[PDB]
Amino acid sequence: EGVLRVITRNSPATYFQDRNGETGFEYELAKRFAERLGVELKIETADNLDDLYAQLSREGGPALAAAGLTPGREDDASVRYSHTYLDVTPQIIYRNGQQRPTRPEDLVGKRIMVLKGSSHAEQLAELKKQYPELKYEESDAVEVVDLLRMVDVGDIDLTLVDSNELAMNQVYFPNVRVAFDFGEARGLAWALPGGDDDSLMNEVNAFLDQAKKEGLLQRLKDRYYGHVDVLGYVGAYTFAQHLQQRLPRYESHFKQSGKQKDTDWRLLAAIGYQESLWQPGATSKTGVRGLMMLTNRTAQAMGVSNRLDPKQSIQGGSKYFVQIRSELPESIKEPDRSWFALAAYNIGGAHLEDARKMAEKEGLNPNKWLDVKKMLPRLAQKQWYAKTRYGYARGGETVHFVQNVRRYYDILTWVTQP
Ligand SMILES: C[C@H](NC(=O)[C@@H](C)O)C(=O)N[C@H](CCC(=O)NC(CCCC[NH3+])C(=O)N[C@H](C)C(N)=O)C(=O)O
Repeated sequence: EGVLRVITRNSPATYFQDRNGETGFEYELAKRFAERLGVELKIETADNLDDLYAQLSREGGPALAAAGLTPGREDDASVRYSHTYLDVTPQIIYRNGQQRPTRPEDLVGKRIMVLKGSSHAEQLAELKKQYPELKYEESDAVEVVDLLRMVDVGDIDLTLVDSNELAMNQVYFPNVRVAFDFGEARGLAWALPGGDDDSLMNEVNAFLDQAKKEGLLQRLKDRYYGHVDVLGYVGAYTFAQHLQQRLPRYESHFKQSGKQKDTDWRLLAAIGYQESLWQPGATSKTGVRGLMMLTNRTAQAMGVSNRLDPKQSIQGGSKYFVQIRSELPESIKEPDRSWFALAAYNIGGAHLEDARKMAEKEGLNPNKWLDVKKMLPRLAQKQWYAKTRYGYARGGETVHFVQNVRRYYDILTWVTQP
């Protein structure tokens, strides 16, 4: 009897696969709960919001939905909502360099898009009784990340989303901006079907209450909010510079790992630079640490017993990069093979293989970096990642990682001639 089925959205704010496996706010909260129940967690992902509620309410479907949901009516007993675990405020979003709307009326005449079946579509439905001139579009083939992208690039003028979605994604869409809060703050909650037995619901709320206080929720809220992921290019002045101040402390370790693994030490050093700017005490709330930013797991798998030791960190991250490169399909030849190895280092081999399958179906060459790097940002677009085996990944940040490591590599190559 020991298997909790939880239905969710495949999206960065809820549940997704990265290079280490499953992750996401909802995914963890649901995992720390199935642990507290002594059962196996089975994640199931819905096609869109209507379908989530449909699967929740058909027999015999999933136990609960954990998916950043805004509770509906309390006197509707068909669906029942847990206590709230996170507070958000819906926000109108516009693009920088356009007329910032200041109040609900200003939405008339703009192109507006929201997820179909959402809290946020209902808010506009309501607003449209008060202003029949309002027009807006609804879609099941987008996620909140698509909407922000569409605003960012100017394919639509405005959207409406929860503020936590904005905290999560803002950094990856430089052109987007809050126009105004549009509704009162409210708390998200898990959704269970109604309703005759309260066994589960009572356990859910005991958990969500214990997780606040005990800090668990604020723990999570901070790991994921505002977080950067892949560092920006620092420019020639700063690299300058760290070449002078930092590299000489570590060059010998890069050179020795280079010999040991029969590979260009300058590319190892470039990775290290993108990962930590050559700082052996660097860390993230995401659980990587050291000069090459290894996870505990990857560190153990590579013989690394102290992640804060530069020589060990450099030895293990390099081993990891080189093994990833060796495991790629034989049809990928150098120099592309190294660029694919960097892409997998960041996004994981599974997402990378989906991008290669996608490229093929597009009539492109799946052994060429210039082709597959065109596919990678589509893994952030629902229309595309829903047709893939591993779903969403922030593929545009993978591309940025590879480009940045190649820029540092090219400079290092230049100052190390002839
Ligand atoms: C906590 C977690 N996300 C986070 O980033 C963490 C860091 O805070 C989360 O649960 N997020 C969801 C994200 C996406 C979302 O906006 N989902 C919708 C659908 C999007 C509609 C926008 N056009 C919703 O709010 N509510 C559903 C529709 C509902 N009321 O049933 C949420 O805030 O909701």
